[PDB]
Amino acid sequence: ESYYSIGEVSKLANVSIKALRYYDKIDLFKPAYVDPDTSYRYYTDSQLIHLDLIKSLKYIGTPLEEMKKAQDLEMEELFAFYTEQERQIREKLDFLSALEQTISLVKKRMKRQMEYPALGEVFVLDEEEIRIIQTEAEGLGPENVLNASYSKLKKFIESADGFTNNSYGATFSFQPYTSIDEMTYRHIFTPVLTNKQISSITPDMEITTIPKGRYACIAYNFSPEHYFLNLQKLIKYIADRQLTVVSDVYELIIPIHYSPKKQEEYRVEMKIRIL
Amino acid sequence: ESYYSIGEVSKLANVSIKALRYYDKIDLFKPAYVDPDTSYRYYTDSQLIHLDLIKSLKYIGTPLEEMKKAQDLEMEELFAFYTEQERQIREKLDFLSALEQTISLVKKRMKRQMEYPALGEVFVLDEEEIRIIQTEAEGLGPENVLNASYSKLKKFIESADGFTNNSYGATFSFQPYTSIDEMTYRHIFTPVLTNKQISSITPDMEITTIPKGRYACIAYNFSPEHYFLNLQKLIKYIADRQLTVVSDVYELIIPIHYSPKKQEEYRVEMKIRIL
DNA sequence: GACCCTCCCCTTAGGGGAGGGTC
DNA sequence: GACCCTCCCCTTAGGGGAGGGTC
Ligand SMILES: CC(=O)OCC[N+](C)(C)C
Ligand SMILES: CC(=O)OCC[N+](C)(C)C
Repeated sequence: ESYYSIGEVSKLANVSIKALRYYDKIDLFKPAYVDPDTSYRYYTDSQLIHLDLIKSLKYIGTPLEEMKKAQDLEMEELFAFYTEQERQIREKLDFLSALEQTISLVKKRMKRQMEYPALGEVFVLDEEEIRIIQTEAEGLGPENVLNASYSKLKKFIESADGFTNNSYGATFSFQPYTSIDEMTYRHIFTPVLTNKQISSITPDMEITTIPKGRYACIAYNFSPEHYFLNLQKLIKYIADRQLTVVSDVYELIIPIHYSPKKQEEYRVEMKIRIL
Repeated sequence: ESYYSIGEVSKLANVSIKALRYYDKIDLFKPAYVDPDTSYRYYTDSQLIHLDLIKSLKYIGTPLEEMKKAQDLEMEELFAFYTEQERQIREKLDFLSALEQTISLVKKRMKRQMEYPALGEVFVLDEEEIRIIQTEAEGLGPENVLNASYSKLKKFIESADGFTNNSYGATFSFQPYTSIDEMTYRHIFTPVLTNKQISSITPDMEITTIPKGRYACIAYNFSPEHYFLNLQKLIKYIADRQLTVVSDVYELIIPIHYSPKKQEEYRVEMKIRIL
């Protein structure tokens, strides 16, 4: 007996003719006979048994050369191979569900931002804690901070989270500033999203957090005239209420879009904790 | 401002020069300036912000054209995109953990086989239940059964499990046969491995099982002289003990290897239930 | 007519060269 | 010397043709 044409076989095993032809090319699964005159491929019924494995292995996802060597193994030998495949699967799963969580949180963070009570206005609210990696900003003012200034931070973040946080942060001493050049950042930082142990972290990186507590905040969209005014707004709010400050000012800058085809726009949030 | 060479940027963002050049080719991320004389690529510090997304999206796994259109979205628009990515992740996870289970079981099944008390000898043992898909074998004897005879079964199996079961089964009426040609199969079947609802199953397929209970069994490696003798061995074992049979004889044939480079060998197991 | 053939271009996201300027 | 350039071949597992026999 009983001989199948490539088509017959295709229908039979549910494998594309192109597939079979290919698996012939790579000598993974060759027809039992090839008519020398017409180059036609013809297969034996007993032969189909091999596709059982080729197909299974394909479903798992093992690459073809891999199959080519796996098909040699005797049952004992193979069992092992299968346990290997298992661990690889669990690796993926671990990675994927990590990825599931981070996103959920990226969305949670991204949402609080799209639902902020109002812009250019100062609001006081109960905040949740936010872990971050920070580093001394060596006499670095909002005047000359660079993206390049964040690179090492972004490295450790990238390794741990895998997912470069949109957010850029810096903090400074809450003072009755009168102009931007009096301002200098104390540390700069990037919120961390993950609990994977950071690998091989250097000692110039403090892992620390923006504690939970009451924050006087303000959020707006960036425009230079506006930046210092909003600051002033905050200092005023606090001054009027007599409220007592207990942290630096936290500044967070997050893009609204990443289109290089449109004018770049950013969101800014200054937070500060009170009693 | 402050201008970076492709190298500077590479080091800075941890992205390969080849990557950047490519992302330039596809107009996903182009340098701010290209020296017309030396075709050198040069980038602005403010520009790096875009790789934040490109890199994140890459980690998730979204394809490049995809990114190209995602980078246009404003925050609201994007949030949605992220929820999309989420569901896709959960799809994968579901699939993967299904795959995790099936393998564990493929291994469990494969193991009982490598640890069978002895060959060509009849053993009586307490068996666990085994679900299967079967179908009337229309006057089909062990004499002329084909692999092609199993194709539809293998289809439904493939769809549900995704993983073509190694095992081939057939059953027949327990009789004091005297020769192979008196033997005809009643049904033929393939063990099922999964609980995914079988899709659109036809009515000529019975989903049914090999019940748990006590089985007189025998297992050996295929050789024609041996096949009928082993059968006879079984009939004798039962005859001597007077034991009372309550099912067909179940025959299972499973290859020991799938190498086309070696002589094909199979394992056979005849089981039968008693009281 | 329906089924098979070989050979060619096609996709992804670059890596690793070789061959040649340019900092 | 170290850094950048363009252009070319390379990988995976085939799918979708066009152009031509052959069942
Ligand atoms: C995003 C950007 O414009 O630069 C990052 C510095 N920061 C935090 C002052 C805004
Ligand atoms: C695997 C093989 O030789 O054919 C399948 C039929 N059966 C069950 C009689 C062996």
